[PDB]
Amino acid sequence: RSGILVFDVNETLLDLTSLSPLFERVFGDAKVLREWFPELILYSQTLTLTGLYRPFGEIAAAVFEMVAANHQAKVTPDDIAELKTRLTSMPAYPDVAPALTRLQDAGFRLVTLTNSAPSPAPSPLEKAGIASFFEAHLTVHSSQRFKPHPSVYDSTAETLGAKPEELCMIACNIWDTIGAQARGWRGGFVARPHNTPLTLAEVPQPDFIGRDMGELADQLIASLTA
Amino acid sequence: RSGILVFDVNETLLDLTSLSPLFERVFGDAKVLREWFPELILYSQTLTLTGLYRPFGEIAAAVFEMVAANHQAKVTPDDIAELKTRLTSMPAYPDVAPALTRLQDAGFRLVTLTNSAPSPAPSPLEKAGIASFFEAHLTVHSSQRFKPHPSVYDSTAETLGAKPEELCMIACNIWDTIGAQARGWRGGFVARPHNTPLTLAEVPQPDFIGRDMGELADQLIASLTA
Repeated sequence: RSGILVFDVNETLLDLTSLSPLFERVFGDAKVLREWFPELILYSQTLTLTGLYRPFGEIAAAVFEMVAANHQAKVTPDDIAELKTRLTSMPAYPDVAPALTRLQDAGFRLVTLTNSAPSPAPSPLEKAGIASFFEAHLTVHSSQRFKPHPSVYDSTAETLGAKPEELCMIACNIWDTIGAQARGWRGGFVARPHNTPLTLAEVPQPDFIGRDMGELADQLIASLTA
Repeated sequence: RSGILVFDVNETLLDLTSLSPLFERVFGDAKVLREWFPELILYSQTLTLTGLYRPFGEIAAAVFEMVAANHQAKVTPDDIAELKTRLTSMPAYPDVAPALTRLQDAGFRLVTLTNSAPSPAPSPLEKAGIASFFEAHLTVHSSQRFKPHPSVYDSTAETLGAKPEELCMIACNIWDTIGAQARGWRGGFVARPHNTPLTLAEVPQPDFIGRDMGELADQLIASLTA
């Protein structure tokens, strides 16, 4: 009815800071999370630019091992298993289910789009208890390229039988919203902890912005009556 | 005469840790450098994937402001000017000039290729006293795309009048070497402190790998007669 809302999963719906204890233990410093995460995103975009594809979790593991090496911190097979456990089981932010309920009440169709590879059941969203809010769960698999590559958004729009104008990408990552907006979608930014929007000339700013998912849901619903 | 070696400049030749005091002052923690830098690279590649371009130093200032906001750290115009000054005046590692001397004396042609926009003279390489080793100094600015986009390497080979088989990309980041190797060039990785190589199944390994510039030069020179 009101449009289609496409949500980034990792960091946006599900809380990345749940990984902090792994970094605290391995590195003696939970802040190394903020080093490792942009390196993972960087390498995913690098493979994409160079015409290579490996599943996101494989890149996550390799980047963890590299960051460990960069800090000279010891890493075991058990640590890599733990990384997998945590990365695939990040809990939902507690503002999410409430916000999605109201967006659903307002007639918005809700979809997920993730860099993560299609997962066997139960998925991260199923574990977090929020999967059934969404009519589709899409990933970069069919594109074999990572965000913000144009093929990801175009294939998503194609799969959903939707025009770019009907779509809004929702994320706490400005790189994800820019990717979608470059393809003529709208963008909605949600400002999670340690995530503020990048501001740079010539770079489209989000259409909607909220300090949390509740606030974002508010202005998305409000935009219907304006 | 023995091949052309193309060097990444930032981090590889010139020492990024010279920026630590600015991070120590603004964030109360010099280690925030290791968060800001991959964010900068991430965003450079995100712009490239979405068909946008701003000079590297401008992206650097925007990411500094974003990372500062993510830490609730105050930023002033002085801080931003100091970032530009330091980013354009990093000193050469002590192992660089001896290695370039050995490489040049062994017959290699030497070139640089950087994400950084061209400046008036003196360039950072000129300031650091090592520009004279190189026969050409190239940047991504004319491509309006950042590494590792194929346009950057391809245009570089074109400008030099060289075939991929004649070229070797030398960097302390696997993303740069991957970029060049995808275009048929050779790759040489030189470790720096806190820069070790990513290893990922499928992804081609560098042709040469050194723990420092001297060891990398050992391998490059050894390859001439093996």
